[PDB]
Amino acid sequence: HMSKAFDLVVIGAGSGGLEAGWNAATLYGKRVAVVDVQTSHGPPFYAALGGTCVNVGCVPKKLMVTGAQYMDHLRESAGFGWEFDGSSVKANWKKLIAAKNEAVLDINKSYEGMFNDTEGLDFFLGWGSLESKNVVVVRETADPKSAVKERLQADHILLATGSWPQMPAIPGIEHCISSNEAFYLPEPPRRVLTVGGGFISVEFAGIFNAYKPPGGKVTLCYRNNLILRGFDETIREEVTKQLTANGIEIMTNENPAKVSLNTDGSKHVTFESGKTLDVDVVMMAIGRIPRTNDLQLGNVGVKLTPKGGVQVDEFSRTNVPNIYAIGDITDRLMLTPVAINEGAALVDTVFGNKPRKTDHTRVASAVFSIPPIGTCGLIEEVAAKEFEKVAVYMSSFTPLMHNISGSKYKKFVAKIVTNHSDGTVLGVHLLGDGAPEIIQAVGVCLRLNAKISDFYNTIGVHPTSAEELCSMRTPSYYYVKGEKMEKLP
Amino acid sequence: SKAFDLVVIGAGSGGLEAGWNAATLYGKRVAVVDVQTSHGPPFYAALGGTCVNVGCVPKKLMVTGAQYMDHLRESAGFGWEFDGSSVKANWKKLIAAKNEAVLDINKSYEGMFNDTEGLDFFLGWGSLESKNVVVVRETADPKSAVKERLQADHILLATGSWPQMPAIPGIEHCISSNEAFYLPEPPRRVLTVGGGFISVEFAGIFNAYKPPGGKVTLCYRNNLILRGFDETIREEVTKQLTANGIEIMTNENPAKVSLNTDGSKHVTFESGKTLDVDVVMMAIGRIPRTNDLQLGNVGVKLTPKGGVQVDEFSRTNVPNIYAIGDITDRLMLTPVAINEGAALVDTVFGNKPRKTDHTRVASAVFSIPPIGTCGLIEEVAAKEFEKVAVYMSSFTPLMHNISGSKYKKFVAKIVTNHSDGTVLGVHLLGDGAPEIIQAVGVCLRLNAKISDFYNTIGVHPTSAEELCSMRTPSYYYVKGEKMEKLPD
Ligand SMILES: Cc1cc2nc3c(=O)[nH]c(=O)nc-3n(C[C@H](O)[C@H](O)[C@H](O)COP(=O)(O)OP(=O)(O)OC[C@H]3O[C@@H](n4cnc5c(N)ncnc54)[C@H](O)[C@@H]3O)c2cc1C
Ligand SMILES: Cc1cc2nc3c(=O)[nH]c(=O)nc-3n(C[C@H](O)[C@H](O)[C@H](O)COP(=O)(O)OP(=O)(O)OC[C@H]3O[C@@H](n4cnc5c(N)ncnc54)[C@H](O)[C@@H]3O)c2cc1C
Ligand SMILES: Cc1nccn1Cc1cccc(C#N)c1
Ligand SMILES: Cc1nccn1Cc1cccc(C#N)c1
Ligand SMILES: [Br-]
Ligand SMILES: [Br-]
Repeated sequence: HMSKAFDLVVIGAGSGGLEAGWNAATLYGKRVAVVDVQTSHGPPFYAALGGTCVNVGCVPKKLMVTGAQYMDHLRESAGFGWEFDGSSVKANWKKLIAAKNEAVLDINKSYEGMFNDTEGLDFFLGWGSLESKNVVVVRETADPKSAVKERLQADHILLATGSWPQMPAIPGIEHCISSNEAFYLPEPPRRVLTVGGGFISVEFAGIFNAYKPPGGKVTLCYRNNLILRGFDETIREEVTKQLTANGIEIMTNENPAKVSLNTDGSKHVTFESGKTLDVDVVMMAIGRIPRTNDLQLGNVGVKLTPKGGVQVDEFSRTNVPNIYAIGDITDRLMLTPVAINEGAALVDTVFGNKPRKTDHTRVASAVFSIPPIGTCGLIEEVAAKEFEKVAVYMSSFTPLMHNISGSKYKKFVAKIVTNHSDGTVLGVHLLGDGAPEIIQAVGVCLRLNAKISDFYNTIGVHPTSAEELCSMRTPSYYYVKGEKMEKLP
Repeated sequence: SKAFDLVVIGAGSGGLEAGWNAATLYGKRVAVVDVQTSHGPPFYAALGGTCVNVGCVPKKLMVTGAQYMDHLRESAGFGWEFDGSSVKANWKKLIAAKNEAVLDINKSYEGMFNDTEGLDFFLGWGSLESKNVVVVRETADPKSAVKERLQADHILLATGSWPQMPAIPGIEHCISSNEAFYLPEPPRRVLTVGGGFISVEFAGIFNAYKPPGGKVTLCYRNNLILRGFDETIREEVTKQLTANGIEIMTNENPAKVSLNTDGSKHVTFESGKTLDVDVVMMAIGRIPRTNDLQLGNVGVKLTPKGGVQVDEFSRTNVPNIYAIGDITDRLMLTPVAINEGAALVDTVFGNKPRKTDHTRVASAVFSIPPIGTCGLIEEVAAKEFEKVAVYMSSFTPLMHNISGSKYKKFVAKIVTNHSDGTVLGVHLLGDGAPEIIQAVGVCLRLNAKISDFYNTIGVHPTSAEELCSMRTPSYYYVKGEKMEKLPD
């Protein structure tokens, strides 16, 4: 065995790394190697070829939220005349997980097939780390003493290893799981606590709520007062109400202090407040941290931020020329389309003679809660710190179809935040069925510096929820040098 | 006799927007005439208009109901189990919930008239007596008892449209969409006549609520349904309706209808083919509602097609008389009528000349699955521009490989002026298409280019992100001719 040489070696065959590698090989004719620890989804390492989104992320969770939405569909169908034997209804979690596994594995195999097929784009199985500025070592395990499978020479090295769930250091943490294990639970839990106020905790609470066996209960806890920090506050409050209305118990200002096993093997959670809760599963979803430990970055001196991500400039360059980093390892916006964008921009800059930096502002994103969130741009309290005068246009109402369906608690919320001095739309925030689909073209609008008049001048599609975005002409309230008020002074 | 700044004939989408804005924004004195205070037989449309009473609002509720036939079947792929043989669709419950929702809107409009200054509602049939006088009568008969005489500085004609019925023997044994909203029972066998959105939408509604053994047939006199929409989507929606059990009869047209002894209908087509159905719903067109207005009393000119002729500011040939909405026989959409009404009042009663933009109007078809579209289809663009590019994406989404509805291909197409990348049209087929397309309408008002779409970061996982992933044209039109690659 001799070492192999490449123009670019990518560590991590995920959302950003695969985009960069495919583009460098097929668009610019470079010789590319990509390293990942596993060729298909699941234990032991959960992520695999395709990345976190494909294997234990956006793709399987969206399939599972879609399955969970049928609990609402079956019940809501009666208002429209549908009759069937309600007593016969069962939610078969094993079938859902098996269908999901097959879909994910099909993607694994297609990525595998393209590496087999594509000239100058090679896959290597193992753990990648940095030996020197131009050599990536591939070992059998994360342990730097494990056996060497390959040495990959590289003119350019891309770090794209993603992130990993954070687990708090509490007694009994070994009795708890993360989202990785949640995707493979043999049976749906009767009682489950999801710990965290972020999108992963909220989304899984909705999944477990639909598939729980008879007499089950889903509890979400969050250590601060209101879940979903960073999202629009009206939407944060409404999502809490609508989760509660669908049977999920939301414990705010509460945080686990320890977990122990009852004699029957269930989990006994004690909170810092002294409250207790018995559940069958505790899922920790308190945050995700960049995966830097195994790369041996000390060997070449790549600088990390205080937070722990790889430090990068606007062009994804580390402090070592010829070493770059994109995606969750940079510990900024942890979204699959941002990682892909960064990968494509980096490759255009390095090999394409067309420099380009990713725009991290006005990125549209979604939460697949039930019902879901779609958002793009600034929340109003952030905008009020940066702009002298901010206007907020707001529409909130239960749609007519949900006055027939029985789900009257399902208010649709649409909000537009503007710089009132010139009308520029600073942000759009949506809650309700369809919000993730509605918000995509809003992202294009904000990239084009749309003003509130551009929205209002556009003729609505009727009847839709989206048309509310094009029917708002008068602010609901304002911020004036940071101060909220119904009217301008 | 009573004096008014504005009299509106027709309390519909456009007429209510115009009257409400004239009163509450400019302080004018406004009278609005309609023939019925709430929905249903005998005149169907009523206070609120066609959309509220027998149009967008109830049909959307009914399409939503029909979608549950798909949801119940598709839930199984995600692990949901229940007694399939116990499922039945209760049409009477559907119609009853729809009726209550519409009536609530009627009452709501009633209270708004009662609560607003300078805004009065009059029940009955309005027609022009003289250039500044509107008469309200008991029936559509111009000899029926006069109820009011309204003198007006300004007159707005906003009476909408009405279903077109072909002149064939037995047309009297057919219904229109008006009656379809009130059928006592869901038809077991039904023929919907027409290729347009109303026929296609009701075909999906009847297909879900039909009793056991039932069958929906849609017929259309030409070769491919949904003329005026994207051709790829026309073919795809044809395929997906067929996959859900609807029979599409193209190049067929009823020649006569006769009554069977059991109450069903015997349809004979021009081709000689025959079909027995319980209901024949004619949905071949809608025509401007001009006949009861006595436009000859004042000389309001019509177009050859029967619309009231208007300029870009909604003015007729008679000074002080205006027309908006379906009566002008242009884009027959509720939000266009609302836009026209508002522009009119801003022009007349404010220092604000304003004309409605009828290009790049987003719209939808609530077929199952639905369509969302905005701007030009490629063969219309190919006549207006020397170089046109078409970007195309078409696949079955992952969820429908699991649901079992593998026929549900999502289609996304972007049409550009290839000379400068300007987006001319966007056309979508699939779950969510009407919601996705709304902000595309805003994009086209910022002269968005194809590069503006693909340089935008996607929201993942969605169908909509497909619009931000298309870099390379699938094919072109050059000087009007379709070709896979460019000449240069
Ligand atoms: C439960 C969940 C749901 C999510 N839902 C969404 C959503 O709806 N939308 C969205 O936009 N984002 C979502 N995300 C976020 C998205 O998954 C990430 O932002 C994205 O995958 C990050 O891409 P990346 O290229 O940084 O890394 P990843 O896609 O994580 O790829 C990194 C890869 O590196 C491999 N690797 C790690 N260390 C090594 C090593 N030393 N050697 C070799 N290989 C290594 C891993 O096996 C992995 O395959 C979700 C995340 C989670 C956890
Ligand atoms: C089945 C169906 C579905 C539709 N779905 C949609 C959809 O999803 N989206 C969409 O945008 N559009 C839809 N439309 C079209 C929409 O309904 C019309 O474009 C819109 O209602 C027209 O508004 P308008 O102001 O011209 O008149 P209308 O809203 O039709 O109002 C006309 C009113 O005038 C009254 N009137 C008539 N003659 C007289 C008279 N002589 N005196 C007094 N009053 C009179 C009538 O009672 C009626 O209330 C649909 C139409 C139909 C038939
Ligand atoms: C098919 C495709 N177009 C864009 C990205 N990809 C994904 C892909 C698949 C296999 C290897 C790589 C790398 N490296 C990337
Ligand atoms: C409240 C409202 N804003 C816009 C339209 N409308 C509806 C409405 C109701 C009753 C009378 C009229 C008139 N004329 C209009
Ligand atoms: Br199960
Ligand atoms: Br045709």
